[PDB]
Amino acid sequence: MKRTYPEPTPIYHITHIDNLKGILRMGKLLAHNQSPPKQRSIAYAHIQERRNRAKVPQPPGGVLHDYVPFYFCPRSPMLYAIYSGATEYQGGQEPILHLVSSAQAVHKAGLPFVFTDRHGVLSHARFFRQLEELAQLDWEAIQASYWADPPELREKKQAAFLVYKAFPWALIEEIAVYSQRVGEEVLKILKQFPEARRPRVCIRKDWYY
DNA sequence: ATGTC
Ligand SMILES: NC(=O)c1cccnc1
Repeated sequence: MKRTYPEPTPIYHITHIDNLKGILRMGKLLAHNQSPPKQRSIAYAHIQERRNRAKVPQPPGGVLHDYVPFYFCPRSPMLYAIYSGATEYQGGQEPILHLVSSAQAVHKAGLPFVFTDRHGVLSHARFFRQLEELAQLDWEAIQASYWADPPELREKKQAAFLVYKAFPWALIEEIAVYSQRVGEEVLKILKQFPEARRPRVCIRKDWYY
């Protein structure tokens, strides 16, 4: 019998540790089109250019770059490309944070969101607004440790949770890290912003390659 | 195993 979604339903945003000061200084993740003060890009430029022009067909509309992106799993295919040094970024996985929240927290906060059933740049991706439609996602695919094939599993592992324009730091519940050295550095950065929520910092080597 | 398509 096919797996269901946990409730609350965790959502994950990966970013380089060099960006955490900018996230705390703004008090939020900003969408790409909101010009976040990022220090370190870990993206593929050629797929960023697709996101730059990919329409979001549910309200509040706009394009994929108008939304702060999350996945429904850690240990993403994106993180594999970073781990293997396939990106322009050559620093590897160790300085990449997993920022964790939930779908339900976003809804309760009244923030506009959409989600997809597969990688959002695919022309056949379905888009949803109602958390009951989390039943449309493939939770086997989302949880799969081996995702390279078959193709439908590879697409559906990359179902995305999309928050319009900005995501408030106070909705982050956990920062997951690869190593003790990165966890310590995360805590030093948080202590420079004493008015900000300090989520638990957890070493989760099984969220990495 | 997996170099986001
Ligand atoms: N940076 C990310 O975690 C992310 C999540 C979903 C899609 N693209 C990027």
